[PDB]
Amino acid sequence: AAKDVKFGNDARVKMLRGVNVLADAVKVTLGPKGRNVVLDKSFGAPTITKDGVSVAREIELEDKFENMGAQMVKEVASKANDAAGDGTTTATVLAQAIITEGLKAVAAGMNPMDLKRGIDKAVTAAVEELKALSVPCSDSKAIAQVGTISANSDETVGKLIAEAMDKVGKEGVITVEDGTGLQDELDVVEGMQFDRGYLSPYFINKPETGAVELESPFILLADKKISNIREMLPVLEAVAKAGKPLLIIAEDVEGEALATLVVNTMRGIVKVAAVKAPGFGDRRKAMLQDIATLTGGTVISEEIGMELEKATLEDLGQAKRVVINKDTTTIIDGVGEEAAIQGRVAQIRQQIEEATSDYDREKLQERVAKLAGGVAVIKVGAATEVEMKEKKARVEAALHATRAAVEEGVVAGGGVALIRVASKLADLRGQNEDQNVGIKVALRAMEAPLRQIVLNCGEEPSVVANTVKGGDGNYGYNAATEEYGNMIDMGILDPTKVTRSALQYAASVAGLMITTECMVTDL
Amino acid sequence: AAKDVKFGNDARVKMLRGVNVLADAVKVTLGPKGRNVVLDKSFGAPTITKDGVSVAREIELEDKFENMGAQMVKEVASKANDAAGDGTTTATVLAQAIITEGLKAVAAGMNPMDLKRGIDKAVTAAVEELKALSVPCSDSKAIAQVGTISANSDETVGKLIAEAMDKVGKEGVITVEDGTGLQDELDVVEGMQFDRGYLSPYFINKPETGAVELESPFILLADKKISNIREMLPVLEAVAKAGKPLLIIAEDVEGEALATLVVNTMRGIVKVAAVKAPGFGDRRKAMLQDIATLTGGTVISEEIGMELEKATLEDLGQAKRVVINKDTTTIIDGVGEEAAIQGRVAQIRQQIEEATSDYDREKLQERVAKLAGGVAVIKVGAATEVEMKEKKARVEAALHATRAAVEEGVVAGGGVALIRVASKLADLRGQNEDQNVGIKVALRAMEAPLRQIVLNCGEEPSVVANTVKGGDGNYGYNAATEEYGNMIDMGILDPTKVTRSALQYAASVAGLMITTECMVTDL
Amino acid sequence: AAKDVKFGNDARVKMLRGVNVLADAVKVTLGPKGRNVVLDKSFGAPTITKDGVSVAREIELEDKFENMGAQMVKEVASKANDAAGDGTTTATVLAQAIITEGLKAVAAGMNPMDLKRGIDKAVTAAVEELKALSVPCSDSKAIAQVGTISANSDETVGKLIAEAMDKVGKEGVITVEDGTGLQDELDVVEGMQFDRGYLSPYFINKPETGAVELESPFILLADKKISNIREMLPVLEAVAKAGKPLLIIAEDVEGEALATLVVNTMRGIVKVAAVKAPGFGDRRKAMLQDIATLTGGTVISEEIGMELEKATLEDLGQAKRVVINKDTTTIIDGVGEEAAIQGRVAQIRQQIEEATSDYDREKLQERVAKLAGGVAVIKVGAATEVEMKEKKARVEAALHATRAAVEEGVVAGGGVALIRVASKLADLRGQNEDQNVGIKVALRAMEAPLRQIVLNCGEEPSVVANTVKGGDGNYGYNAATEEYGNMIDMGILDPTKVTRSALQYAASVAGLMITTECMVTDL
Ligand SMILES: Nc1ncnc2c1ncn2[C@@H]1O[C@H](COP(=O)(O)OP(=O)(O)OP(=O)(O)O)[C@@H](O)[C@H]1O
Ligand SMILES: Nc1ncnc2c1ncn2[C@@H]1O[C@H](COP(=O)(O)OP(=O)(O)OP(=O)(O)O)[C@@H](O)[C@H]1O
Ligand SMILES: Nc1ncnc2c1ncn2[C@@H]1O[C@H](COP(=O)(O)OP(=O)(O)OP(=O)(O)O)[C@@H](O)[C@H]1O
Ligand SMILES: [Mg+2]
Ligand SMILES: [Mg+2]
Ligand SMILES: [Mg+2]
Repeated sequence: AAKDVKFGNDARVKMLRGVNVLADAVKVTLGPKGRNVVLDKSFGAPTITKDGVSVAREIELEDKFENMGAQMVKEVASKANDAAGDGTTTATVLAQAIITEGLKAVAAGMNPMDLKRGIDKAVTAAVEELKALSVPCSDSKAIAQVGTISANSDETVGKLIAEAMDKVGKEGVITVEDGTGLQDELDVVEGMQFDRGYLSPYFINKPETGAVELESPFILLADKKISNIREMLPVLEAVAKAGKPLLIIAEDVEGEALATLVVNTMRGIVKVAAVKAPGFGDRRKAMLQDIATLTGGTVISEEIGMELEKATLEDLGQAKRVVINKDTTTIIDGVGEEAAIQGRVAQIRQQIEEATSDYDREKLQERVAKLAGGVAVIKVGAATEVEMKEKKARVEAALHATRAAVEEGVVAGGGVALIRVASKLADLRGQNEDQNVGIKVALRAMEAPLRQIVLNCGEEPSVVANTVKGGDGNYGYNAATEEYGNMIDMGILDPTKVTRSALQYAASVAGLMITTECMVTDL
Repeated sequence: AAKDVKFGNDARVKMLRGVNVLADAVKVTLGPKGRNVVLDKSFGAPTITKDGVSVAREIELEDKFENMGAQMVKEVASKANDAAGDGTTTATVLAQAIITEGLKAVAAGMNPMDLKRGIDKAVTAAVEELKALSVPCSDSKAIAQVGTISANSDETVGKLIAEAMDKVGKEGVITVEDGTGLQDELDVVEGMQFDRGYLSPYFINKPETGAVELESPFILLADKKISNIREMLPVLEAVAKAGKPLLIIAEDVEGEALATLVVNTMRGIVKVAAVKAPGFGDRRKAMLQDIATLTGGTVISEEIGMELEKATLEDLGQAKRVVINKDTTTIIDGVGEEAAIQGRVAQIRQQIEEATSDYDREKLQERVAKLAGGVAVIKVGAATEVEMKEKKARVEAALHATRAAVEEGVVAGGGVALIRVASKLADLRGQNEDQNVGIKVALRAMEAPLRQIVLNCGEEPSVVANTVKGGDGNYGYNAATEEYGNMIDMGILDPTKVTRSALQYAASVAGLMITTECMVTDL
Repeated sequence: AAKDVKFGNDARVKMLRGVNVLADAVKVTLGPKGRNVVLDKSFGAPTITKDGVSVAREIELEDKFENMGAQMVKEVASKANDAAGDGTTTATVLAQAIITEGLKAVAAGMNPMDLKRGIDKAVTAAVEELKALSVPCSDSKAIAQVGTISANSDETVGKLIAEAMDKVGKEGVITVEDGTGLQDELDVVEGMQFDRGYLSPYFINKPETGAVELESPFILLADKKISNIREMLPVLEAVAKAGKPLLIIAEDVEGEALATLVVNTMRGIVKVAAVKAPGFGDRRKAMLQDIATLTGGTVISEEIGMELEKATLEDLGQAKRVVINKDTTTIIDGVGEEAAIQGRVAQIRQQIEEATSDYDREKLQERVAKLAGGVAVIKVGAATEVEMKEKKARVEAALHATRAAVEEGVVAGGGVALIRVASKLADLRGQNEDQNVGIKVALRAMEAPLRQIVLNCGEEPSVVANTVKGGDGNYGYNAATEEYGNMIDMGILDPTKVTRSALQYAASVAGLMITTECMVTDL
């Protein structure tokens, strides 16, 4: 309907207020100092989680303007959250500080554009500093510590992550499942994971994550694309006798012919999934073969002249479960044959050696690696189901952060990096004063999140911040210790990527918020 | 729609108030001192039951926040209630005490996390103490006493439970049915019970319990899974002539093929149930045979080459009634053949002796035991139908508690164990003061429920509690006696499991409530 | 329903107020001095763009009268915006100034008709002056500057435009696509663009622009019109096996026979597009051949006697993507054959030389040119997706302005031309005093937008305007420099066309607004 539009400060104020409200809840929560949080639901019994984001997610502002402003922060934060895996709160915190200052500057009447530019400039500088500052991720002990941070003093999670990580290998993917029982179980599962997307979000399964899990999926592998129903049909007929959920692997499915018939014609009542076959060219075929062996199913190719129609259910392999995400599709455990799987690996392994070329070797080695590596599953036990879910969520978050952290390497946590960089940043000047102030603002913003932790401590963040700044090198405040020590030595490190990601997003949000002169809402 | 969100104390207060309201009603009811209770219904004539839970169930809070808070307690309590079979109220009572104190601490501004940790720590310690404290369940006389407790001075129920228990055997399952007449009837029913789930909750019958009872069920046993309709169909055709409700036993039914056709295609107007055949492997087959003999029906196997289609109704056995619960499925009474059943038992019995191996013996013995044991049914008479229903419900509750109690063993009732443990607990210290207070709080919480009983007595719980604490060993207050005596000697014992369960859940709830900074509701 | 009607000043005032509100937001935004702008949305997260228009678009007036008045300005402005590519704001600014003065005159009670006439007369004179004033567009360096203006100090955009422009050629069309990644990519794409409309807006694709883009379009070329389904059908059948989206090229499709069947009979679920074949006569055929070669598809003609029905999918070519706009339809990249395409070009090229006649040469040369030129695609990277979209939009706007600007040639920006012309204009007199005032008003209107920029600067526009007027030749104020210098030398030039377009439209609007005695609204 009609929209109410506000311009200038009035628009800004609404945004600011909204931002603060969201930020405030988030800020307190963030930091190990902050207590976890439970979220009430009108819908049903309250949801128990430990995420800054969740608080934000819950929080809605009645005021449209405020709400919208709040929303803006959240969306950006989530984006940072996804990439970083962590630091959702941090970005929010950073954004709020930046925005407020920026708004004040707007109040100043300085031209916000320069400020944004200055902020951006500052951010870039900070990023560079951070990168230099950052150091490679430390060993598993560090990993556990990294895990613990995501843990928020969940020792078990960190341990689990480290343990899972060790067995699987850092590179190897780790999957989390609900625990069978209170005791956690870590079982390596045989199977291969290949990075393939899900063709359509429609395929995407019930769960919020949107990764699709199939129970006892059936795997059909075809090198060939599945053009039309007719070729499909005789597969289907066997499938009808089946009815265990179907997963399909094809080089590609041409959307219209297959999908049009499938969607419109076919109810698709039986669960189906489609993924592109991994790799391309011979390698793709090889990968398919590897998959096929692991599945224990067989692959049909035109070259073979095997017909999909002809192929029965038996040809299709089965998996204990399959999980698919947009980035990647994995099979937790193909039934496979133990001998068969091993034999294939050896054969591939032999091939790897055989090939003179690195390229050939790499492909072969990659192929073997996938099968050999398998996938790792982690079960989280809990005293209660609710706890388990909560624990599981935390575990998952930790895992992603840990994985990201390791690759990125770790930087001192506590926003130490942020504060440290800022000091260097301060010297840098923007082109013009307006830019200069913005740059300063950004610096100020960085400082704030350190303070917030301190505030949670109840120690006066001013002293801490001042002290932190004074210390050269990696100097920081450990909340738990409440003692000054090297962050690295302490072993509490925040991932570089996460820190970087959050800062950039927050800056972006802040800049956007500052710029946005006007807001419009519905009446 | 839009949600109203509250944070901090404000959120807490709403929860607290809600908790109190629910708790208060429950607390008074709990304890033999408390009077039973009737629940009004707008729907229709009031419902008469004797459960603390029911009061809670009825109670809804108009305030969303309060209501939600209330809900949280209830849900946890119910969970405890299910496992313990009893102590629903106790958990609620415990939770309330813990929550209030925890909230106060929150008011204190101590970091609730430590408190929760302390509480958890305290709980763990208490649990250990309780376990040591607990003693094995006493004999039937004790059992009756246990029954009486569930009875809340329902002598008959305890007697019935004991009587039923004796005949059936404690291990043997006892089932309760509405009494034919005022006089209770205890009839042992021939039949076997095997622990199998119901495939789908959809199958789950009308009654609230969700156990499904079939009247004159027909039993089809197939070793083989029922893949598809077609094989099924000729069974069905016979069934059409039939129309007595069908129960199906199959090793498994593959969901999609059978279910998809069945659900979509088949109205399923005739009652149908499916259960997995008990056991696996040969034993499963053997079990099926045992079942088949008991049913008097025949089993069809691929190995036999008998066809389901071929099999007629006659092949299917009939049961007088079948009850299915998720944990287990039982047949109250297969028509069976008296001779046939006996013969099979003997044959199995011979087999048991025959097998050298323990394993073989165990399976065989288990098989015979099921048939031999049969199931026991208890009828509850009542002056009026309404009374009977009420009585029946009480009886059922008592039975579960008794069964749980016996296995667990009995500990002094009256919350004596709780108070006793607490004293020991007090010495234990948490890591930090905040934890310490939480630990103390938990201890305090334990004490409270003893007081509540005393309050019902009208005696000043302080003195009683003090006295109780002072006494070493099992020292407690018997409400009925209003005299001090050994709980064990008194023979009023609360099950260890129930006590433990309630405490843990309550603690969990309390901890959660404390933690939950914020609540959100719809507007 | 019933309408509320206002006449005379009352109607005018509502319009005026509405105009001002819209204008005010726009005016501030306009000019590099003005900050960009973000637009709030009730619908979802706010939209980030940099357009004066967008602000106007957002702005709606609650008052019907005001809103309607506001709408009038916007619609005209947009029209100017489309043609000019730029100067949307300028027109709005101009209109507002004119309207207010005109209204005042209406208040004066002078007969507005004369005023309108005077305004029109003034406009015409101004236009002539502008045209003389205008100079040809300068070289790429200028182009970049032109780009930067559209950029609003987006250096990259200007660079991209210049870079894209250089490679493609100014004449050559440049297309913008979202960047694959943060880094922009400029790839020339092989393909030909021919100016053909889309038969129906229905065809028009999802995007707001209404240009239709097909992914991997299939191209069917027929010289012949597609009369009816039947001939079509065998094409369709092949297509059914297909299902990649179809694009159709035909000399014409007779609407009723094809469309009636197609629309009604055919769901048209598969994407389809139709375009008229470029050119007419032999040239058209030749063009088709060129297209066909580029596509790699084949064309079917009656003369050939090839049947559409007979023709398979293979005959149809494929394009990586096709974009269609009403003015023109382009194929970004036909798969084509590299050799084939080249060969055809050579063949055509030979033909061009071969033909004695200029006419023949021109057609041939044009034909070759299209293939040879190909299309250029620009990718815009962004830190974030949102940014990219915003950047992309800006880029697109810049491109259109640049293209227009170059052809038109550049005139001094800053409204320098407008002010300059006005002085000359002032001498000119209208037929009658009422006309005279209107003429003056128009002159005044022209001056205003210069002032607005100055106002953004915060410099007093009076002095600047006076100074600007005083300077002969191209004299203007550079906001960025805040120094006086030649506009041309500065290199900040606004396109003649855009300036002219905006002025004319604004004048038209203003005249209309003045004339409109009465407004009617719904109640
Ligand atoms: N003992 C500690 N001393 C100093 N800072 C710590 C300590 N443990 C963790 N932190 C810091 O607390 C922050 C991590 O907490 P949290 O994960 O809540 O923040 P976040 O990642 O921004 O929020 P969210 O995880 O909800 O997105 C990091 O800056 C981390 O270094
Ligand atoms: N004569 C008695 N003296 C002392 N305490 C008693 C006596 N009889 C029963 N109790 C105690 O009263 C409590 C049992 O009552 P009740 O079953 O109402 O509590 P509850 O199990 O927590 O509530 P609900 O059964 O509604 O879940 C136990 O702690 C039990 O030991
Ligand atoms: N440094 C400068 N000095 C003087 N005027 C400038 C300078 N850079 C740009 N301008 C002027 O600002 C105006 C262009 O800004 P803008 O594109 O916002 O106006 P617009 O085209 O009317 O609005 P829109 O683009 O929203 O339709 C032109 O008159 C242009 O010459
Ligand atoms: Mg985090
Ligand atoms: Mg009880
Ligand atoms: Mg413009």
